[PDB]
This record gives sequence, C-alpha cells and structure tokens, in this order.
Amino acid sequence: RRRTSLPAPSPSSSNISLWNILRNNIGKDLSKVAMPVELNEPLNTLQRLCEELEYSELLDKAAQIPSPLERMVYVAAFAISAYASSYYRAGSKPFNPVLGETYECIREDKGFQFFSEQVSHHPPISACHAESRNFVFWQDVRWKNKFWGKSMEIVPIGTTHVTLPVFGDHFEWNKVTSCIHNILSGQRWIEHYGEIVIKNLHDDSCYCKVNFIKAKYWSTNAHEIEGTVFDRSGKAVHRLFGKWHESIYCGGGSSSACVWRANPMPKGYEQYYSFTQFALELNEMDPSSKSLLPPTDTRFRPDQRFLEEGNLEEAEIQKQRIEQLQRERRRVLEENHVEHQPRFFRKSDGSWVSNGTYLELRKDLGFSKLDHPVLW
Ligand SMILES: CCCCCCCC(=O)OC[C@H](COP(=O)(O)O[C@H]1[C@H](O)[C@@H](O)[C@H](OP(=O)(O)O)[C@@H](O)[C@H]1O)OC(=O)CCCCCCC
Repeated sequence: RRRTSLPAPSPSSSNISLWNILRNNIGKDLSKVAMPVELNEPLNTLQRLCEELEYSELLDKAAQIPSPLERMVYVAAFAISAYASSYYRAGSKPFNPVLGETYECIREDKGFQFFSEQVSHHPPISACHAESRNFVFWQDVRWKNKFWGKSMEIVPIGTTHVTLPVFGDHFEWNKVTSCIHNILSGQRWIEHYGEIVIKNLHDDSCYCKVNFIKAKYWSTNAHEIEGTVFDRSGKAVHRLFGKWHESIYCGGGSSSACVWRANPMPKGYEQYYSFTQFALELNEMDPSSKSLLPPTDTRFRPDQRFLEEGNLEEAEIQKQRIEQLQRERRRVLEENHVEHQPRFFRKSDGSWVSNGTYLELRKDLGFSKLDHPVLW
C-alpha cells in the first residue's frame, strides 16, 4: 500500500563540508549557519514532529485504562518512544522548514489526523497538532543547538502535551538534552541525557520522572533509562527500566513486564537514510490526496523532493532559490512594519496552539477556494 522504498538511494556520505562549517562556528548559533543540501535527509522538522507518533498505539491503549497510574506508565513509554527512531539516524540533519510551510499526515491507519506549520524562521520554530478519537497530541518546539570542538549539542525547548478522550487527562512533559558524538568523526552516535518530568495537570494522583543516563559508548549503561511513577505522597509505585532504543519494561521488583519495543527496521534500511518504515511514508504523495493538500505542504517543496530523487544539483538550486524568496518576502513584510501571522496556529501564552481551522477548511476540497503564500 504505502511505499517501502525511495526512487534513489542515499549517498555514501557527503559530510566533507561539515568539517569546516562546524570548526568555524564553535559556540555559534547553528540555525544561522547555512549548510549544503547534501547534508539533509528527505524529512524536515515538521515531519520529524510527526514521527513522534510512530508508537501512537500506546496512547490508544491508555485511552481505555481506568487506573491513572497505568495510564501514566503507558504515556511515559510513549514519551520515551519518541527517541527510538533517532538511534539509527545517529547524526542526521532535517530540512529547515520555510516560514509558513505546512505539513500534514492523514493516517486512517492509526486513526489520527496530524498537521503542522513552521510558525517562525528567525528563530526557527515548528508547531504541530494531531487529533484522534483516542487522544489529542500537540506541541511547540524550538532549538538552541551548538557545536563545541568535537561534539554537537541539541537543546530542545517547548513542552509536549497529550489529552485522552474519556478520562479528562492532560499530560505535559519536557524535552531532554541530546548530544551527537564524533560528528566530524569516529563512530558517530547520538546520546540522550537528562530528566523528563511528566505531570497530569488534571489528575493529582501521580507524577512520573524518567532519567536518561549518560555514559561511555562501550558501557552496559549506555541508552539506559531509570524512571519512577510516584503517588502524591512522593513514594515510588512502579519502576521503569530498559534502553530507549530497544525495549522498555515496567515493574522492577516482585514482577516485570515489557511495555514497549522498537519496531524492526526495514531490511536494508541503511541504503535509505536509515529511515524507519514510518519515516519512509511521511514524504510520499498519493494521487487522490494530492488534490486535498494545500500548496504550502512539504510534499510539494521542490528541493526536498529532488533530494529524495537523488538529484543533488537541482536540489541545491531549488534550495538557494527558496532562501532568496523567503528573504525577499520577510523583506516586504517588514518594510510595512507588519509582524507575520501564521495561518493555523495562534499564540497562546508563549506556545503556538491550533486555532481550529486546518481540518475544518480541508473539508470537501475547501483549500481550493482560498489561496496561500507561495513559498516556491
Ligand atoms: C539536528 C536537530 C534538528 C535541529 C535543526 C532545526 C533548526 C535548523 O534547521 O537550523 C538549520 C541549520 C543549518 O541551516 P539550513 O538547513 O542550511 O537552513 C538555512 C539556514 O537557516 C539559513 O540561515 C537561512 O537563511 P536566512 O536566515 O537568511 O533566512 C535559510 O532560510 C535556511 O534554508 O542546521 C543545524 O541546526 C545543524 C544540525 C546538524 C545536524 C547533525 C549533522 C550530522
């Protein structure tokens, strides 16, 4: 049904430019350092946000569990699951979405409706919302990435929210710190360290803490997680252990059970940017839905598509042209002293949340009646 391959394979490696680019900007803000298209992968930060739903069935399961603590356990696993994918794409760069660029994924498969918009470019900020009968997932993310002499630090900012449709739950949790070791080189690998605190704003009963342990590459502790579900009193009720890229278990003492396991990677995934089966389907465009998409949707972005098709020269041409276009548009917008307003997200306190207009206007080819910004 869905594609399980790409028109052209990913290149051996073309990270020669990365050496000088990163050594010349130690300590500087990388979102301001333009980089060749050859370093990118066919997905952008909006689609990367969509991948956090690969294991969305965890929420489907928590949607019918009446105990709040078990619901907490499964949602914690879901929060950790958002990291599995990064293990194989150890060092990989997503496309930087254009201001106003949008991305959608209608999956009748997992019963969810996902959409997102790049609400800001200076600094880059991605916002997303996914709706389902069994949950509502939404978040706002921005970065503070920097390259120090031999390693890259990815610092995400913005919390993630999930709501369940029959219990009234509102889960809110923070992103953790990531490090890419040996980017310039050796064995390039990604590490995730820090503490995730998951709170249920609606249910006082419990809270959860998941620690992502940092260690030496060859250690039996690398990729480990130590989590606990605490009652209001502050007493440990359920332990969580395992490795964020293989399996997650609950229990710890008397008993134990595996609550989550990474999906097997496609046979020969190494030849396709080490994408997961899920990631392979995000940029595919299906003849019927093409008419329902808005022209700002990423599958339309020409440089990214040429990249999938293995056309490096024409991909680079399109990228620089899109950059010049974006600059001239922010130019015209600021010569009139008018701030930019995104189309599907309004700014509540500091976050970017859905303004309830995407799906509604998508109804019955409704996008065809209006007209959108031309980003390419
Ligand atoms: C990895 C986690 C994802 C975090 C990334 C999220 C933020 C992000 O896309 O910033 C991009 C940087 C490199 O910009 P790049 O792709 O050339 O995007 C261009 C630049 O932002 C450029 O300054 C801008 O010009 P303008 O300002 O004139 O408008 C253009 O509009 C953009 O096209 O890349 C990086 O952040 C470096 C990450 C390298 C990944 C690891 C490699 C192995």
